[PDB]
Amino acid sequence: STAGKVIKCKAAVLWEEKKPFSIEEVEVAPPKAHEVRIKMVATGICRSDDHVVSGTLVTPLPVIAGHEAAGIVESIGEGVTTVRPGDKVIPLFTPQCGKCRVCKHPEGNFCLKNDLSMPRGTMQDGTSRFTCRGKPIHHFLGTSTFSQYTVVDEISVAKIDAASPLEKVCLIGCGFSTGYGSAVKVAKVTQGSTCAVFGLGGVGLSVIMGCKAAGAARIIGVDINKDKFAKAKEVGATECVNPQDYKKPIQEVLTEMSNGGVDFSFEVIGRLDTMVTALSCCQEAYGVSVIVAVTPDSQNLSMNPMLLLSGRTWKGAIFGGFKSKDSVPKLVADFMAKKFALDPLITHVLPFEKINEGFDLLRSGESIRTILTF
Ligand SMILES: [Zn+2]
Ligand SMILES: [Zn+2]
Repeated sequence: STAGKVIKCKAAVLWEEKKPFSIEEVEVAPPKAHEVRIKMVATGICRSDDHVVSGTLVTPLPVIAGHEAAGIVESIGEGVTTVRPGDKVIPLFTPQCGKCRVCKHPEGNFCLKNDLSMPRGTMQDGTSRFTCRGKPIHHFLGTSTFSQYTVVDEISVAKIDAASPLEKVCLIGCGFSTGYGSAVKVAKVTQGSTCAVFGLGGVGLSVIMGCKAAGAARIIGVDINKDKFAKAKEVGATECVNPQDYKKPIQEVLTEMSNGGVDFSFEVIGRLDTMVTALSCCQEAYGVSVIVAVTPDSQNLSMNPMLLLSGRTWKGAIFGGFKSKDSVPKLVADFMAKKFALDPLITHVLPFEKINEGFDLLRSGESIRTILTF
């Protein structure tokens, strides 16, 4: 009925930088070999999407953004073997080709087939399945979830539980998985340990949740906005510290509080200064500090390697260090198994068409996470 031919639908198009999203009638081309066409059900608004808008994250324009979502597969191309029409699916902004050195390496997940490093803004074959008035529209990280229908390469989609709430499990496409994974997979937080999370936004809450899952005894939440503390404690935070309430430097406060430094610290804001703070505040001989996010508009941090010589470990990851296709389904499984909540993160729900409004909520910071329903 719809398989095999072009689909006319609405999508959120960004024609230029620092411009609101324009709701356009686009033509989504059918999936070629090893491609999957998805009917979007719910997509989240992540800060990285806003980074496209502000030109911070350089990627080809015009483009259809979005990378945190879920939906239903309407059809598949010839060769697609991992998903079938009707399957609930979550697109992967970080691929899992399962062939490159990385996918084969037990510690890597940043698949070399990604479009993050050197953005092309296309499907794997270098072309686009998007057109708006005959004009071509770029893809975003091989996902482009800001559309009623999108087309992704097979390596960029994972089949999930056929009974999962897409309005909720979409956070596994990025937000939740990133924070949670940073604690559980990346940092590998241990029981009885003390953790310090910098930034209590959606991702910070996910990290906290990861620490709580890992059995941390103390989860010190750090943020200058007191309004984020209740949600924090609610998700696991044992304590909350607002740096503006202190005269002494924050690492000094965190060091003393942890009687010598924390076990694991995570920076989730993307701030160069707090990145060094987080690192310092963890015990000098065996602390681990995790970089969960870094703003695209590159700027170097200034740090003394002496902080590392004593024994500290500094490391970051993308998508919580999870191998996308293998992890996503399991994470949805663990959600369906009540192993963690997603609702504490979902703070606003808007119809897809009010996307701009959702971004206004983001920029104002009065939002933890907005979900656009189609
Ligand atoms: Zn994201
Ligand atoms: Zn790969």
